Formats: sequence, structure tokens, C-alpha cells
Amino acid sequence: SPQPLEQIKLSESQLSGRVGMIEMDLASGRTLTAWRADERFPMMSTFKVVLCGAVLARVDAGDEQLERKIHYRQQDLVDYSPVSEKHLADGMTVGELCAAAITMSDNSAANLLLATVGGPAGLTAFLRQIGDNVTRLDSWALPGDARDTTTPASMAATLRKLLTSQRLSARSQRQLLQWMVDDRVAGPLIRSVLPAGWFIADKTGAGERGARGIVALLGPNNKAERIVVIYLRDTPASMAERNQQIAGIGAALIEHWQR
Ligand SMILES: OC[C@H]1O[C@H](O[C@H]2[C@H](O)[C@@H](O)[C@H](OCCCCCCC3CCCCC3)O[C@@H]2CO)[C@H](O)[C@@H](O)[C@@H]1O
Ligand SMILES: *C(=O)/C=C/N[C@@H](C(=O)O)[C@](C)(COC(=O)CCCC(=O)O)S(=O)O
Repeated sequence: SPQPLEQIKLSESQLSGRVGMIEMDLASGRTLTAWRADERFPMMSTFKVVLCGAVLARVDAGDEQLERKIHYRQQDLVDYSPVSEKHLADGMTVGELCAAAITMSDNSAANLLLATVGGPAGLTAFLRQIGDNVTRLDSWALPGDARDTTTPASMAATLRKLLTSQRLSARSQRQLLQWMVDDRVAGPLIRSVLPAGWFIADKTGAGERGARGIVALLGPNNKAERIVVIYLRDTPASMAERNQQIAGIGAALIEHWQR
């Protein structure tokens, strides 16, 4: 592989789209690689991590419990509900909802959780509270449309704040991390192509006009050493090719880790 920056450029050339990327030390926030890091990209399903960060903040505050069972009706389901569609009779706990939202990208689960935090406005106020003045959720992907967007730099900083600053309790930090470790959409596939010793936790996203993304923890020696945030937008490429390009940026990181 070429150097990370060289590969990121090759990916834009090959995809005819914009790539946005930041590689950041999880413990300190040291930024190693930053490309279009202040440009806006659609968050897609990656918002579900921030959502559950807000849910955990309510738990910490004593205004929510992960045990609490939510009952919902079939009429409340939205498109793509692989887990939530199975519990019309018995409901799901708030904690189960977050697991389903993060690990399966369950949209009904995310929708039910979003209500509990005051909707898109409420989640955006949560972001402003933790010092993210850029990321915004507006909805329960055209150029010029800033709705439901973040930047690589903002998303990386926010993920670091949620996982490591003392904004969430120790138990809540550990919970948010474990949900990302447990990703079923891409986690196991990623492990299958990762060399031995490499840690992965992640949340993926996909959307219109080629939108595709991942927010992840990666490192050698089985450690969550770095946050890596990669977003793509405005490419006509197949899903398979978008995946391959993101994987190629991963390969360049892996080969050239010591920077
Ligand atoms: O010298 C480093 C390594 O080089 C190769 O490993 C390859 C691997 O065989 C391939 O499967 C992967 O593809 C990259 C797949 C990563 C996909 C997910 C990455 C995510 C994670 C973080 C967010 C961005 C993308 O690249 C590495 C580096 O060339 C050798 O196979 C391996 O023995 C060796 O230890
Ligand atoms: C989150 O990014 C959601 C992406 N797409 C879904 C949506 O718009 O709600 C779909 C239903 C596809 O969802 C999946 O394939 C599950 C994995 C999505 C993910 O990577 O998180 S829609 O067809 O695009």
C-alpha cells in the first residue's frame, strides 16, 4: 500500500467522490491524519453512537434506566427493523434498543430512543452541551443540504469525549465501547480481513449518492489505540467498491502505523 494520505487521494480519484478522514489517538486526541476534516458529510447511521451517548447521559443523571422496558406497536415500526420487529409482544429494554440501534442499525430502535432524548433538536442540544457546535441531527443526500451532517474532526472529537472524558460515568463509557465492539453489520467482516492482533470496534453508515462511512476504534496489540473516522459522499460507485476503497485506506493505516 501507499502512505495513508496518498491512498485517500487515490480513493477520491477512483470513486469520483469526496473522502473525509481523521485518524486520532484515542487517549490524547492527537490528530495524525486529517483530510477534508472540516468539510460536511452525511452522518447516516453513524449518528446512532451519539444517540446512545445521550441515552447513557440520562441514565447517569438518573432520568433513564437501561433496564426500562419500552412497549411499541407495529404501527410504530419504520423501514429496517431486524430486531425490533421480533418484539411486538414483549417490548425491548432501553439498553436492548441501543444494542439493536448500534449493532444492527435497527431504525425503529433508533427512532424510539430519539424520542426519549427530545428528538433531533434534543440530540443536537446534547451535542452543543458537550462542545460539538458542528454536528447536527434534523430528521427522524443532496449537495447544499446540511441536515444530518457532521465533519470528520467533529465526529472524532465527540466520540473521544463520549468514550474517555468524564462526561459519562465509567460504566456508561464501558457500555458505549462494548456496543461498538459488538457491531454485527461490519465488525465480523472486518475481523476476517484484519491481520492478527488488530482491535476493531465500529459503527457503519450508508446513504444516497454514494454516501458511506465508518466511525471506528483500531489498533495493534489488541488495543483501541486510535479513532478512525472515514466518510465518503457524492460518488456513483457500487457499494462493493465503496467498501473496497475504505478498506484500502485501512490497509494503508495498518502498513504505516508508526507516525
Ligand atoms: O504488514 C502488515 C500486514 O499486511 C498484510 O495485511 C493486510 C491484510 O491482509 C488485508 O486484509 C488488509 O485489508 C484492509 C482491511 C481493513 C478493513 C477495515 C478497516 C477499517 C477500520 C478502521 C476504520 C477505517 C477502515 O490490509 C492489511 C495491510 O495491507 C498481511 O496480510 C499481514 O500479514 C501483515 O501483518
Ligand atoms: C444507516 O446508515 C442506514 C443505512 N441505510 C438504511 C436506511 O436508510 O435506513 C437502509 C435500510 C439499509 O440499511 C442496511 O443495510 C443496514 C446497515 C446500515 C449501516 O451500515 O448502518 S437503506 O436501504 O439504505
